[PDB]
Amino acid sequence: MENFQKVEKIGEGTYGVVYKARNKLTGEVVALKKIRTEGVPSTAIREISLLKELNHPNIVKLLDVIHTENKLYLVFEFLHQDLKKFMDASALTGIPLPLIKSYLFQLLQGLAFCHSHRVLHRDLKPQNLLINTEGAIKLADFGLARAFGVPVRTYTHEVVTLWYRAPEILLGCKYYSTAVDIWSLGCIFAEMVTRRALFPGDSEIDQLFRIFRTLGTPDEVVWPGVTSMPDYKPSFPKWARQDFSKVVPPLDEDGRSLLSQMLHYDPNKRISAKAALAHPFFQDVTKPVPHLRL
Ligand SMILES: NC(=O)c1cc([N+](=O)[O-])c(Cl)cc1NCc1cccnc1
Repeated sequence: MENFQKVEKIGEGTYGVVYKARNKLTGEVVALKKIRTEGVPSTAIREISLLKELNHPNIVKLLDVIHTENKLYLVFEFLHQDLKKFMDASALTGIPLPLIKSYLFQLLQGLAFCHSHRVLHRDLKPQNLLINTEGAIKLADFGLARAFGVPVRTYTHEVVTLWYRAPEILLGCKYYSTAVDIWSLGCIFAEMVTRRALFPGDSEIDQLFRIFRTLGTPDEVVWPGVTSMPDYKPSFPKWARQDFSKVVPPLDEDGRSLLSQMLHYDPNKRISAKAALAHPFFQDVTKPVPHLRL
């Protein structure tokens, strides 16, 4: 509208273009996401509206949802940087462990909150984690995926990142559980630690096989029901699980232990956000100040 004064284009979000904008009235600086269509699902409107009440310090606040002219505008509290940029910027030195730990702990608090409220993220990735100068990190775009089917190609037909997708999703499971978010977060945790994506698949099958090559091809022993999953094929090659100390060196045993529980194949054995918060890895957690250059 005209209530907002566009400051600049932030990018081509998962659904549409994103602008940093200023409310000409409140002077508030926000992120404005314009979403793509034959009137936009009124069901999505109701659902999205619900997300406005989902308030937590580690969840990017959804200030407003405006449906007009077949266009859907989402107004979010604004944060200056995402974790992908931060990780790229810290690539040479690595994010100090205390900060990695603080971020993981805050992200789990955010997930525990969303999950206790029956809200799933479904598409967690570094890009969707925003940080500020105070050392806070927040989950962005939480319950959107459920209010808009499944991803494939953004407006500019950009390639959908499969790197953080849980295996049950890749094996065609129809009902996501809170476990898919823990999986993505485990992938992100590993990436902050090693400074390299854990499973950088460039196709759905390559994603699945990269997971299999590292964690071992799942079977009925470690994942009851896996062989009956929609896209499971008996012809999948059978790779032996790799030693976990080789996956995220030089992370300590507390860290490797937590990660392994976040990466259990069986969604039901995978650790919950709540339980993960109690893991010994967080015994000495603190809240460091990141070195952000805005
Ligand atoms: N809530 C937000 O602040 C925000 C929202 C969206 N988005 O609605 O999709 C996106 Cl892309 C980025 C954001 N900020 C990070 C940022 C800020 C300035 C420049 N580059 C990145």
